[PDB]
Amino acid sequence: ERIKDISHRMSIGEAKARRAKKEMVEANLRLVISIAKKYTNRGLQFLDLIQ
DNA sequence: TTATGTAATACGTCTGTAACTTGTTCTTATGTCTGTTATGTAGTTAATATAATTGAAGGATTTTAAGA
Repeated sequence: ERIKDISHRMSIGEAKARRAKKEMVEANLRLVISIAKKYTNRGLQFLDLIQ
């Protein structure tokens, strides 16, 4: 019982944290493309820079 | 006739050359270990900033799939 409860608490905490981080990065995607706009035509394509 | 003594001659042979072989001894080239320096990798930085990009151009015909 104890290990099951610990596992459930771990899982819910990690899921919450992952969801929050995913929301944050999905927000800042635009800042990514903005900054990566400035380093094109240097041997790497635009989308590699974005990634 | 026959002993004798010189002489040609053929065969051993003693010694001088040379081949086969090893000791060993010295020299050198190489492989390896170790110490030091340069190279290669990696992590971090906290005013704020939040949908590219650059061209490119008078083509003339066929055949074959999608759309209706």
